[PDB]
Amino acid sequence: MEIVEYPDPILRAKNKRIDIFDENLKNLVDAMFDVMYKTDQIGLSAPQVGLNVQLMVFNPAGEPGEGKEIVLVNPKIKKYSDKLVPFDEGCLSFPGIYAEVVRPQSVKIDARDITGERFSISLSRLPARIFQHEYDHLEGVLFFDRMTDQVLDSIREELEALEKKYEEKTGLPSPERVEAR
Ligand SMILES: [Zn+2]
Ligand SMILES: [Zn+2]
Ligand SMILES: [Zn+2]
Ligand SMILES: [Zn+2]
Ligand SMILES: [Zn+2]
Ligand SMILES: [Zn+2]
Repeated sequence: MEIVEYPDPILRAKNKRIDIFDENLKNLVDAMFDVMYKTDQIGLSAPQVGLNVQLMVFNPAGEPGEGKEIVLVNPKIKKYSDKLVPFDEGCLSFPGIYAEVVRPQSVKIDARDITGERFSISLSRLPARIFQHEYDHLEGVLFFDRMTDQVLDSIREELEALEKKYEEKTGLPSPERVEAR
């Protein structure tokens, strides 16, 4: 298993809905969770680990045996709150890169469980924050897309280094460039 980093093209690709809720969705949830736990994370999307589909493992507690293990197959945020707030956000795709981002405080979500049953849920504080961050992933959106132009200008060299890293490691031109912004 591996975490895909920017600027890898799977992180921006279209993520396919899931339909076969079977032994293999489960296995995949399991292994996505353990990655989430191995990287001290509170949530983690399928594109991040190389697969381009509509899947999220989550636990608000962000900790082994604390909170609840929730899976969100095909999530869709049905409500974002008017109040929004700052936070020094980070991402497993941009290691070491942290900058400020504004996202709505609380969110209303629908999704399907590991059995494919349809539930709802609301969140606030850090869990709605980590949930929005992983939700953008499912949508080919990376958190700097959500940064003002001054905040982004602050991490610009750290992104170009990643870009450069992907070019060196794959022999291909970077699929996208933060200069484009
Ligand atoms: Zn591996
Ligand atoms: Zn396991
Ligand atoms: Zn922790
Ligand atoms: Zn993540
Ligand atoms: Zn991320
Ligand atoms: Zn440049």
